[PDB]
Amino acid sequence: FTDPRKSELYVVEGDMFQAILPLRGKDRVLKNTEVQAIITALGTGIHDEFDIGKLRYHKIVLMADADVDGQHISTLLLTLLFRFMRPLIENGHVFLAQPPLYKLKWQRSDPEFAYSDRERDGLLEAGLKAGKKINKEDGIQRYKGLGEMDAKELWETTMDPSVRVLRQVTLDDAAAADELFSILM
Amino acid sequence: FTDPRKSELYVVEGDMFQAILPLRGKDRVLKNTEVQAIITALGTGIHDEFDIGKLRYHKIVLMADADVDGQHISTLLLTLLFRFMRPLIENGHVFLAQPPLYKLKWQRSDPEFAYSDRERDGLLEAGLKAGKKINKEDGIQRYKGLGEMDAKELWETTMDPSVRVLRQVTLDDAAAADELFSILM
Repeated sequence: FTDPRKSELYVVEGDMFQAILPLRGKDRVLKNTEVQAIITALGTGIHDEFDIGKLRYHKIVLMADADVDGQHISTLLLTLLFRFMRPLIENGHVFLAQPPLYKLKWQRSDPEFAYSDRERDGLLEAGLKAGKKINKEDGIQRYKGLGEMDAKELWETTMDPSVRVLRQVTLDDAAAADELFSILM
Repeated sequence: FTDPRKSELYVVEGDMFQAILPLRGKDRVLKNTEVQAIITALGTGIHDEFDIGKLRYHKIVLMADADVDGQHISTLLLTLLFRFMRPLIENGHVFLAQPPLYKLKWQRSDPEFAYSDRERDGLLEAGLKAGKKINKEDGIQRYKGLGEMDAKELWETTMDPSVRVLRQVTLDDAAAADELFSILM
């Protein structure tokens, strides 16, 4: 069930087998217990001892808010991977999970989630023109932050491989993270 | 969201913030990357360096099949905790999650799950006598194993703090695990 090439490690930056590990907003970070856990859990070793052979997770999905802070941890973790386990990025293992930004509370249909303003307006338009009703004042929840949503509206919405919205991290993507980290010094 | 006293570490023995880490069926185990990850992730250190102060998870829930193997890993992990991090057990942090054993596929009502034969017969009886219909041949799924069920029928069913069925591990409970491990040698 939890075989290496059939499992994923999610890194929920707070502050199908899917493992979940947290990382909170905080270069001796390699000694932060949460980082060591994420690093240990990947099983590939680090720096010169990096061994793609011992990777235990097919996918490494990073989950945070692209609306808060500056992903100071999504840019902090990314740099860590880039200059300690870069092959994980190069071979396309790293990813970003976009949490839902909206919950359309249809009056009598299972709610729907939109991950972009555009998807909202279209889903609203689709639902309405399709005979679905929705309260005009508190019908559309604007998730400020993440996690503060609801377990299962966090699962069905971001862990569900079908409905989830994933965007792979490219070496270019990781390079910027590294620069921004450097510049934030 | 993921604060130490408000988060849990689930250990899914394969082969509210909830982190998930796997452990597969396999005393130098402390060098097994999955064990080191679980051990690192708890952040308390081990043996003489054990520090309840640095525990990062309020609850440590172990999830496996009480119908397969002999929880050779649930008895292996338990012993590890008992003789390397015993205070985690003593202070009532360890737990066992019982996966559902049955899925009552009601004809037109959200399915129901039973964790014991008794709960099955009663739910069936309740649903029927309540005007709900169910196919007599393939209406009641008998989960052989776990995980092979369905993501969200694994979540809503075992991660959901409301509906989940947890049973705390007592020092007595852990002592047996230790003996059985010893005897299995």
